[PDB]
Amino acid sequence: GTSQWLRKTVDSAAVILFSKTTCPYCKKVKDVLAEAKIKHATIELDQLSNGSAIQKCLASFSKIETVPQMFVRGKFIGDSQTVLKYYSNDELAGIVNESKYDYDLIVIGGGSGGLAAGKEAAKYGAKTAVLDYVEPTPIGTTWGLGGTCVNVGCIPKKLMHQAGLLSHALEDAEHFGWSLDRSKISHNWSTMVEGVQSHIGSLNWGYKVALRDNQVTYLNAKGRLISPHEVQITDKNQKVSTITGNKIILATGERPKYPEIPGAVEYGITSDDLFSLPYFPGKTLVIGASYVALECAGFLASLGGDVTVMVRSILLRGFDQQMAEKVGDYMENHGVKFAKLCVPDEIKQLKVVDTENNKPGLLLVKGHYTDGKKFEEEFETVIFAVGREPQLSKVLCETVGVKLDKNGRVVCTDDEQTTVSNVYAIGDINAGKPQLTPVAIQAGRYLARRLFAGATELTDYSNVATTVFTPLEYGACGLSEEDAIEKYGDKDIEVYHSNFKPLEWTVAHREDNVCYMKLVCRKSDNMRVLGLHVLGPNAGEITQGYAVAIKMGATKADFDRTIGIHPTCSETFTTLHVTKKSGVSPIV
Amino acid sequence: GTSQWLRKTVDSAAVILFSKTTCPYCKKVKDVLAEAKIKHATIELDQLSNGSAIQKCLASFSKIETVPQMFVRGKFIGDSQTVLKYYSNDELAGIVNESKYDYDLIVIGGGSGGLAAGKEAAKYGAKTAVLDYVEPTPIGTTWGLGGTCVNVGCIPKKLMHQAGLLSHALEDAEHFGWSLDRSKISHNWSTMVEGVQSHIGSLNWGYKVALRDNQVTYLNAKGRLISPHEVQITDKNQKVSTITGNKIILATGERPKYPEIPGAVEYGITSDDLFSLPYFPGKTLVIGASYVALECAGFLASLGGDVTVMVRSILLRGFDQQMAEKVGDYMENHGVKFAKLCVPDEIKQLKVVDTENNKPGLLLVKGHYTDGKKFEEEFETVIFAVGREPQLSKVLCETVGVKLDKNGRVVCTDDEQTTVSNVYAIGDINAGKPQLTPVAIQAGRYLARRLFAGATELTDYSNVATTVFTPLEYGACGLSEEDAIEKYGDKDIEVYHSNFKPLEWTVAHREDNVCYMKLVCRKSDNMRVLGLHVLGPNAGEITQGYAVAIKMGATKADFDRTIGIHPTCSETFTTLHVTKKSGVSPIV
Ligand SMILES: Cc1cc2nc3c(=O)[nH]c(=O)nc-3n(C[C@H](O)[C@H](O)[C@H](O)COP(=O)(O)OP(=O)(O)OC[C@H]3O[C@@H](n4cnc5c(N)ncnc54)[C@H](O)[C@@H]3O)c2cc1C
Ligand SMILES: Cc1cc2nc3c(=O)[nH]c(=O)nc-3n(C[C@H](O)[C@H](O)[C@H](O)COP(=O)(O)OP(=O)(O)OC[C@H]3O[C@@H](n4cnc5c(N)ncnc54)[C@H](O)[C@@H]3O)c2cc1C
Ligand SMILES: Nc1cccc2nsnc12
Ligand SMILES: Nc1cccc2nsnc12
Ligand SMILES: [Ca+2]
Ligand SMILES: [Ca+2]
Repeated sequence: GTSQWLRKTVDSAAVILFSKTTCPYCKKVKDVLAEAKIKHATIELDQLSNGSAIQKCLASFSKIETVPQMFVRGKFIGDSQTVLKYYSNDELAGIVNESKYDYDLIVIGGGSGGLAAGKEAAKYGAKTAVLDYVEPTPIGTTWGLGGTCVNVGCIPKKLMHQAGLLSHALEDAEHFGWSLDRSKISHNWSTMVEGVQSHIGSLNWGYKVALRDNQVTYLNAKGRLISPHEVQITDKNQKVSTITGNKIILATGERPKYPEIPGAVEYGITSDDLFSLPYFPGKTLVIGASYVALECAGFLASLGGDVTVMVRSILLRGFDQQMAEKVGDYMENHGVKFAKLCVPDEIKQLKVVDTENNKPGLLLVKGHYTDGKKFEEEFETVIFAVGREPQLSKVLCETVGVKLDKNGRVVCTDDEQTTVSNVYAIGDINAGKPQLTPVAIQAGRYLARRLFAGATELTDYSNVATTVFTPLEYGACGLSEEDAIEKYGDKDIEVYHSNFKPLEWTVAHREDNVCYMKLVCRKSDNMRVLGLHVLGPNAGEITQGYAVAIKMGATKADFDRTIGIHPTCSETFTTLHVTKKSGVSPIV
Repeated sequence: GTSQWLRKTVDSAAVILFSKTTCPYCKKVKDVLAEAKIKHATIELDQLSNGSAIQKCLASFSKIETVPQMFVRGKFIGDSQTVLKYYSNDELAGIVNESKYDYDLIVIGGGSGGLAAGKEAAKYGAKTAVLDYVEPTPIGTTWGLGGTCVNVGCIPKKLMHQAGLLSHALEDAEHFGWSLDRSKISHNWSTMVEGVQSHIGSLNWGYKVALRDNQVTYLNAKGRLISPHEVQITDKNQKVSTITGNKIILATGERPKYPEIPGAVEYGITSDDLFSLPYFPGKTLVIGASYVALECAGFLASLGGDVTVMVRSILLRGFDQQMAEKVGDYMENHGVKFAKLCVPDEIKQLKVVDTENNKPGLLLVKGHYTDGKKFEEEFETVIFAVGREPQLSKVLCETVGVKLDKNGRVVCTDDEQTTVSNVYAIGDINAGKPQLTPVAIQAGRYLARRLFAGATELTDYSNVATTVFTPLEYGACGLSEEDAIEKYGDKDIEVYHSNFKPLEWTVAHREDNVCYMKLVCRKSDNMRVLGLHVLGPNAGEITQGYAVAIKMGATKADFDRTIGIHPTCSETFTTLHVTKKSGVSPIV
């Protein structure tokens, strides 16, 4: 197995140095390369269990078993002497720059995963190009470098969430003694958007600067893979050209879906438009029930908006449905209206958006409930959050041979490789993976290390924790209760649960027995924690640390013998004792 | 070893039933006892690895090997038949109530640990009495049932912390778009104290109700242990009497120390007085540098007070000193003044406290710096936070034989047993243990299970996580960096660290590169995480979950292969890569 790994490492690395820590000639090579600003991977064989066997198999490539050994793009360059020879003769730059391709790596997509991968690859000497282009939304919205999370996802989403949370902080401030009349305080949408967009701009810029500092080429151009190693780029000026790369990383992400009803594209918006909307949405209808729909509905309501969510069937399909209902119940009790069991039929325009005064238009939404009653109501803004989809036909020529699944996502091995061996896919377009920013980052960085630094560490996609930033946040790690029962049988599942009340909520006169947490455990596996679920403030901060313990195979006993930090919400996980089987009430 | 455990279990349990799940006569006994409202412990032998050997050793007590077997206070009562005989003959109440002592358990101290222990003991049929008395502070401050945390510690402390945090929420609200002028908002101390004291009152009451519902006798009387089994109680009316108990739990906690300088007792206050103070402290001097001192100084400043902390030498002695300095630096940059290397010499009174208008007095504090310069400044309130101490001479007659250490704390075995075999100590008075509310609760509950339900689980006092609720919170679990280097040598310690910025702080224009986290790891033990440290918002929520993973022996690799939740502060722990050895800057 070692021989197989070395052959792949040598073929793939752009510039790699085989060396040892306790080695003088190696350090001489290292310091030379550093002075010439030649980045490279390094593998200290003395720090590997199979080092000596690798040092021996190396001779199959270099005809020698000594260190240091320096390779460039699959070719042995030389020992200490031959490198200094190339250096003193000022032939070294041309040697390390010699390639069949323009780049060692072309990243198509400048998002969470693509930027992470490209940055990490350049760290090890890979000549890297990052392509990013943002196809405007139907109304013309566009944005800068960074992807969905940075521009029209997590970042603006959580900042607007924060602005909504401050609403309740303003309410709580009175009970804690602050001379404040919440009822005389209003929110200015455009002031918030200005600050949100200023921060996004600082990220767009920080990314450009980061790529320049790491000698990464950034091209604001639409990329199209026409052969395994050839990418066709169209720039702002419609100019077409071709660049070649050894490895290709597809990281193009997804975009929001629209329902196929009249008026939807013309008069509605999506999350892509919401976070830079130059006017307050006003009375808003959110169509959909995903975490995007509920998060957006949630903070609009907390900002004082008249918000309605049109729900076709259930909330947060794919999430623990007990928790989903508690999420929705909280929102419905805190200003969010729900048109349940209802779908839209058409969007009719009543007022055009006022560009000059920054005011929304006005729309008539027609729909129908399952009970046959008609839905007809006026809204100033209609937001569709009915899923997202890849658009790889715009990126992949069918002739290249990259296998897509029925949903249009890329079918990959557990090392992100597509059916074209030099082409990989990371992030949301990777079929079957959790569609989250830290997953894409870890996938891209770990892939870059395997390609160009000889690493073997794969990304672990199991038990990836999540948090839905609804008005009351919901964090989760592992299986939902229903999936655990499905997988192992009701008799083999024990569920410990408890309501709780944040100490912060007491003086503030907020609700008993609404915040809630549960551990879904497997009786036959020493009460292994299969899933953790918490509804309450700062649920992301609560949940994160437990994800490490679950990764390690935490049991209920592991939670119990850990001591709580008091007063916190998270400590309740260390004293859970009421089981669902017992029928005892979880209230406190 | 089994025989030893059974002998202790039988001797100690008040009412215990040996049984099996798949047993008909057992359920008959259970249902009888339930109807008669006789609480008891139960041990299903079919759910123990050593069950059959226990069922056999049982005959050494009962002369039989069958189930069910019912014991009362060390005496076999009978099988199914003999119980129903006692029941039908209405002799069963007198049997289970038969004892040499008035109580199976007398808890001296109605605090975190004592109430937890007493409640859990009654759950298994132990006739329990909880004694609580609150010796007034020098100025006459007193409070109700619950202990230090409930009345004059964590609970009011964190609520006032929350009131201080709301100050910055009010500041942040503007940048997030809220039509709010922070500069025109003031804080009303007495309104906050009213709400804080209302919540404490609901806890005082909830505890009384809980003890009544569990048939626990609550005595508001000063307890004094005069012999192993005899407690002398003095009530409000100075009436003296004696009650006897089989097991005794000492849970009397500590009280604040005063420095031996003129004016300190007469004119200063402590935390015991702060949280019900009927007047705003005004310009305040906090003398001390513990987490109490900094927490109290912190929230007073955030409420707009003119606050000074007089620090003799370093901050937070016993905590990681890198983190302590970052804590202090943040406070000094956010309105807290520090009189460094300074001690007090005397407190002179300039104004008496105004009882009628609720206004503080006025004090002249005289002291001196290490450089010889005199300290002389006027303060309206002077708070001493210079440590806490037990007062067991007021509780333990020297003749009983309970060994105390030099500091006056009880020297205990790892099962909380004192040098008097029926007397145990939990909580802050237990020498050498972390002085925290969840430790006392876990100790008391687990002890109660060992005494009266045959449990063997001990409390694990290692790697207990902490959080200091200073204006910028500091959570920690495990070793400080300096202690790890002391214990294993600098060469065997790797420290990964990073600054970070909460997303919430970006639009709010708060500080880059102030929040900070580090993992202190042991190179030779697979990079085992010896200590985790985080300075930032919600640090208690962040830290808790990682305490489980550290309990399980988390390595750095365990943190790395876990995926982050984005956007959170806690996710930064899953991507740490800068080491201290590397000299690379931790900034972002
Ligand atoms: C409202 C919303 C909120 C979200 N909140 C969270 C959250 O809180 N936490 C979390 O973990 N995840 C969240 N997500 C998901 C997160 O944004 C994605 O998982 C993440 O962006 C995926 O990164 P990626 O690299 O796979 O794709 P992307 O980030 O979308 O990057 C793809 C980039 O490639 C561009 N591109 C497309 N085609 C081409 C082409 N031919 N040539 C060049 N460039 C091209 C795209 O325009 C884009 O710029 C949210 C998503 C949405 C819509
Ligand atoms: C300002 C302050 C803030 C704190 N914040 C935190 C925090 O955030 N998180 C945390 O985990 N810990 C915190 N602590 C520590 C926490 O309060 C203690 O660890 C906890 O109270 C210990 O519980 P205990 O049972 O050992 O003692 P206690 O809670 O103090 O209970 C002892 C009870 O017994 C009474 N008593 C004494 N003598 C007698 C007698 N002869 N007869 C009858 N009754 C008697 C006492 O008056 C008292 O009511 C804080 C402490 C202080 C002073
Ligand atoms: N529990 C709930 C609240 C609001 C809308 C819903 N659709 S399904 N379940 C719901
Ligand atoms: N870093 C610090 C800030 C304020 C007071 C201090 N005493 S010691 N170190 C300190
Ligand atoms: Ca616990
Ligand atoms: Ca990670």
